[PDB]
Amino acid sequence: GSHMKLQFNLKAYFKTSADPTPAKDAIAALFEEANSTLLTRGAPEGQGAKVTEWKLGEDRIELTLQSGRYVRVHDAIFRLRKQLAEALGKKYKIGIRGIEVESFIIKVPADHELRMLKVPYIKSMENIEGGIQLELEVGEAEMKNRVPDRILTLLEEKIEAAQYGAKAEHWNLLWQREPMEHPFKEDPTQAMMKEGWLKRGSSRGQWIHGPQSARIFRTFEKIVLEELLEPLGYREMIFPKLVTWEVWMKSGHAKGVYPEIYYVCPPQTRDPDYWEEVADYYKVTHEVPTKLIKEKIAEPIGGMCYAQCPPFWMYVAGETLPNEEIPVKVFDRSGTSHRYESGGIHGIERVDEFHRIEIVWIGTKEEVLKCAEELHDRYMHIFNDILDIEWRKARVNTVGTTDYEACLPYRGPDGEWLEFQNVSINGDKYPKGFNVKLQSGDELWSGCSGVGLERWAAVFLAQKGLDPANWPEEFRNRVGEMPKGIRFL
Amino acid sequence: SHMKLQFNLKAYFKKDAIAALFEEANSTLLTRGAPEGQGAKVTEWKLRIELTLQSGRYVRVHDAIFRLRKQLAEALGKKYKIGIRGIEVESFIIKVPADHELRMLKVPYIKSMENIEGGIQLELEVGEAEMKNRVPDRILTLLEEKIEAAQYGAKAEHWNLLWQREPMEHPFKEDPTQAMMKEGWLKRGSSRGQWIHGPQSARIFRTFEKIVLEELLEPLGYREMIFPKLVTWEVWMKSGHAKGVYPEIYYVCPPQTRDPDYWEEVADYYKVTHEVPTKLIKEKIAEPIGGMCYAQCPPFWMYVAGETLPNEEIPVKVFDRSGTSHRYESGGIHGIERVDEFHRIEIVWIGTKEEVLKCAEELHDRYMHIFNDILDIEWRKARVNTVGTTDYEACLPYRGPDGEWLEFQNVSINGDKYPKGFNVKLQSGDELWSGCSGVGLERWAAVFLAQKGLDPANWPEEFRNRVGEMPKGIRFL
Ligand SMILES: Nc1ncnc2c1ncn2[C@@H]1O[C@H](COP(=O)(O)OP(=O)(O)OP(=O)(O)O)[C@@H](O)[C@H]1O
Ligand SMILES: Nc1ncnc2c1ncn2[C@@H]1O[C@H](COP(=O)(O)OP(=O)(O)OP(=O)(O)O)[C@@H](O)[C@H]1O
Ligand SMILES: [Cl-]
Ligand SMILES: [Cl-]
Ligand SMILES: [Mg+2]
Ligand SMILES: [Mg+2]
Ligand SMILES: [Zn+2]
Ligand SMILES: [Zn+2]
Repeated sequence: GSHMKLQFNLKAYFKTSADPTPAKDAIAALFEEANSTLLTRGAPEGQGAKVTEWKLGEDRIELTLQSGRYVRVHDAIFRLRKQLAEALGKKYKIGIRGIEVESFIIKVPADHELRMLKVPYIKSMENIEGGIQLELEVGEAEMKNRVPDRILTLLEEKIEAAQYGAKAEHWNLLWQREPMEHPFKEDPTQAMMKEGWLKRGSSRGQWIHGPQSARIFRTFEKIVLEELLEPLGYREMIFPKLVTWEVWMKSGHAKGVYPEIYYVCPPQTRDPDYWEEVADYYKVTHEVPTKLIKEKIAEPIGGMCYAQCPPFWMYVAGETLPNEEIPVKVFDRSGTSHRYESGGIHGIERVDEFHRIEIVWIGTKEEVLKCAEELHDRYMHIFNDILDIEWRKARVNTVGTTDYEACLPYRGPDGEWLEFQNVSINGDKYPKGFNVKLQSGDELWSGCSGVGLERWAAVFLAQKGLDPANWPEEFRNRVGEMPKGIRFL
Repeated sequence: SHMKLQFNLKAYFKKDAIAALFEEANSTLLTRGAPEGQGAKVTEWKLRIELTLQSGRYVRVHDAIFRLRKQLAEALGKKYKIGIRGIEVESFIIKVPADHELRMLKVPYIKSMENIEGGIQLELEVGEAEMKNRVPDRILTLLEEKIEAAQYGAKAEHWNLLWQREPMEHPFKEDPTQAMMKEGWLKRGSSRGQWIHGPQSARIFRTFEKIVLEELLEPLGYREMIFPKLVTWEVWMKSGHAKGVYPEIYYVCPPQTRDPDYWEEVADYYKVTHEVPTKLIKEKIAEPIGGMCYAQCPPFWMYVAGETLPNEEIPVKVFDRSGTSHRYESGGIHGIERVDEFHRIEIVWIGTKEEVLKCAEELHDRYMHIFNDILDIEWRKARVNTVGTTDYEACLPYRGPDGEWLEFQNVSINGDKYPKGFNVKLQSGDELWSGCSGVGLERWAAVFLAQKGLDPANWPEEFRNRVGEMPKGIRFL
């Protein structure tokens, strides 16, 4: 780690209506008092902002302002603006207009070099002793909007990622089941195809489930409702599946979800005449003109459901919950989630279109941890007593994700286990993101948990096979009489 | 005006024996197929052996050049040691009769289009491979369909009443969507025509679903499946939706790559400005691969595509209720009666013509029982030979005495459309037909709640028993 000081350097001048040369005695007096009083507020001892030099023009008052991480220059300059206005407006009869930036320099500690990228408002970048120096192309509007703080946070993220969070996974085992005998060793996806349970859909990593596979999905759903959601007092809601930029901005997904989303674009207009060229092209060529269509669709409005819970938060956005209403415990099972997974075909263990029950809870810190614990107890009961599967759980501070993993015997003794279930304590992230308050003024937390039916199927069928005679009695009772598939010649 | 359909072509293949060949061709060879001597004929002869042929409707000019491809290969093959490589076109012009001055259109393989005296003249950019693939045939057909539209084609949808329930007293008069918003049943989602359903509204949705399952799907022996929701061009081409569904689709584009370096510029832009760069994102996404679920049943048909069903397997009777349908609706602001994202149970059956018709009647019987006995709504049905759609309509009191009724349910007989489009055959060789019927939960809710209100005390006994105790919503300060 580099110990170099985080430092902000600002060279700027204030716009004046006329030339305030005579008011020099008052101007110099306020700057010295600012350095000992005003610019010190909100900073630890001797870490306040400093005006290092000052000079005058015939319509401008310039300064060089310096700061560390506290009372930053883009914050301190507006403090000096409001003081200089009141001190010179009443007696000296002179008005201060806008702020003009001449140079904005941030110095940030870093161990390694960074490849410079196209980032808005960053003029140039250069390596210096102990870190990185940024030159900013920023005016007063951008300073008021706190652009420098966002640029700093971005560079700090890039610095951390280049050195620290490089390990693919850091993994912490919490609980593991006693190993079981595994007499079934087929890839469940291949067995399901051979025995007429399902077929590949037209789209990438997409499946069509025949009656046999659908029955399995429905039984897992029934188990989650009856063994978890009902006894724990969860209430069904319907969350939207088309997710807008607004939602992902508030959830934080707009910070990097881009490589994995299926994007959605509305038509630019519903006017048939606008689309006639597309229809005509297809009727003549028997080909869909995708290049033309891309020109005729609007810019993306967002994408298809990715994490499932974010669009729910528009229901509580901007609202205050009464203390009587928490914990809010809800779930949704109203449709499909879409993710652009890695290249290479997979089985149902890794699809581009999946079906998940998303479980969401909101309350105080303690109510959220308690709710998480309730969920873990119910999941353990399900996996041990009903599905009777071999499994473990691992934790990827109480904020974070607990992952459930299970072995797939077709992958061999040294095969990688499959993540099939998770429980996430999200802290204040979502309440803060969507501006959801609690009546008592206590901090609101939330958690979520997603049951991916494909992953449960991949695990259960990999371990138990497709023959009901060899399934746990408790699972068999819930399935009922298996339906027949559609037989082909 | 009234012109005669005319084909005109100038091309070459890349002296005494060839001279008598074209005198015979205009009287013997290029005459067969024409009823009253309308066959193809050459007017300009040039020796690269250039031709200029003319034709009407029958014995078309593009077919005429391959007849001479046969004759010149025989009359010069062993005779003068000549072997033709191919044909290249210098000119192709079609003159089509038309009523009115027809709008300017961009169409593939059409170089230029213009209005003339009798109708429309149009030049083509076609080679030999293009006229082998019948491009001029498809261009002609398209333009004729537009000419008939400019002469007759007007905006109309058929209607013929079959059954209407006797008028009922309608004590509840609120727009159910407004009442629902007022009483905390639901809220608008971020997206256009999109709703988030609170526990009270979700309960209603799940009650209708329960009724359909228990009163209709189970007794009739329907088996649940899961149909894909992301629909590709392949599916819509086979289903016929690729002919004109474009104005209503929510298009889906994958990223051009998963490479995070490729997306860094987008993420960095957002982190600094707090504005997602939608213009840049559009350049970085691929061309659309299709769109979100529109009719719901088309993606199922990939399950049976190319297959032959044993006669023991029919009728095939399946349903799906695994997700959302998306549609870009016209007008502006609507309630839940007309949304861009809805939830439907799609019911599909496949069998012989007779079984498909039988299955439809079975469904009509169950819907009638549901709407009369359980929901107790005021409703009607109307037909829109055996192939077609039966629409169920219901009055919404808030719309007034003269209010237009709401379509809330349909049963469609699709004929052989889907088996043909997806190449599904029966073992016995008898024609497969199919039908489908979609239960829209939003629509059922708009009808039921506009007629019965939001207070469970005013709901029919049969509905209240299936609902159970209504959940409370989430209350805000
Ligand atoms: N591609 C997928 N196919 C099927 N189910 C999925 C997929 N991605 C996620 N899920 C389901 O959603 C749940 C929550 O999503 P999450 O983002 O935690 O998955 P993940 O951590 O990316 O798992 P993995 O890394 O194994 O894909 C998962 O536990 C899983 O059940
Ligand atoms: N905008 C909408 N909002 C809510 N529900 C809708 C909407 N559009 C359609 N539905 C539901 O879907 C059902 C069928 O719709 P439609 O008549 O368009 O047939 P389709 O099969 O979806 O389309 P197509 O006939 O092109 O195959 C309707 O009866 C209604 O229940
Ligand atoms: Cl999402
Ligand atoms: Cl569809
Ligand atoms: Mg994933
Ligand atoms: Mg996880
Ligand atoms: Zn979540
Ligand atoms: Zn349909």
